[PDB]
Amino acid sequence: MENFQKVEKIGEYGVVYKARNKLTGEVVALKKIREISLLKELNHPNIVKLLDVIHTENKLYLVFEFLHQDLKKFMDASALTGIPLPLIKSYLFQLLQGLAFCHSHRVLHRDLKPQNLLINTEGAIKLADFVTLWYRAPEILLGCKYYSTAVDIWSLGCIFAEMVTRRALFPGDSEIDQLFRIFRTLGTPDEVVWPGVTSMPDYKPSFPKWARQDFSKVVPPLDEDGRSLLSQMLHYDPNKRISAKAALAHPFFQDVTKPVPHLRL
Ligand SMILES: CC(C)(C)c1cnc(CSc2cnc(NC(=O)C3CCNCC3)s2)o1
Repeated sequence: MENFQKVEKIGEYGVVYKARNKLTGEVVALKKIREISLLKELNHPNIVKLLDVIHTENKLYLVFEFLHQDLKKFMDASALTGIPLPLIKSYLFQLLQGLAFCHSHRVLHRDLKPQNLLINTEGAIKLADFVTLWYRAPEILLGCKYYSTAVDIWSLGCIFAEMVTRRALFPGDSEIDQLFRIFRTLGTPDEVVWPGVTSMPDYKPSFPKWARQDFSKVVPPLDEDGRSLLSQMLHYDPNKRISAKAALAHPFFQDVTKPVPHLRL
């Protein structure tokens, strides 16, 4: 720990500081807390690099490359005009690349949210930090303990909708409020759309029965290609929900580019 000069707390199972490495001179993010040593080899341009793992005097320190901004603050700074569609598309495409990589190594994020998506001046966006319920998949809320990579696609679909509309898609303040906000928009799931749903641990026959709404009302002014991709990322059935690899081939990305964002640091 003495090899690092903490400069400021930057938030957060632990606490994260911006710090300087007294040996290399590098400015890093230092998180104070075999599976971790395994994550050190999971390297990709859209995953925040874990530089070092320091296991000294019981506690564990994780040293990551430092990124200057997060998506939540960027969306808050862009709320008057909105993030330009080409930049939304670039960020979505990059996060799907990051997830396709994670998912092929049987690694799940499980808690994607704007606060843990980090951005730089070069147009890159990165997955980090592998309670806010807004981005939680319905199978998690219904008590599935052995959920899949599809939970990350759901969270990314919710984030996609929020970048487009400048409002949270499902802003619940309790597990049942979160579940009922999803049901009110997408319709109360049944055996037709989601086989096996009625046998989920926390499913109740007594849940109210709401009808589905059209996506044209849910994400205006998203074009037909975007709405089609979003609908596939928000399928109730995790086995029907689009994979990160298949989403990368969706027509919505035919004209994808890598714009540079306006970042005031
Ligand atoms: C929960 C959260 C803090 C996101 C976290 C846990 N583990 C990691 C990866 S370390 C990291 C790298 N660069 C980071 N930059 C920042 O937090 C920025 C600092 C200036 N304000 C905007 C955010 S944090 O991040």
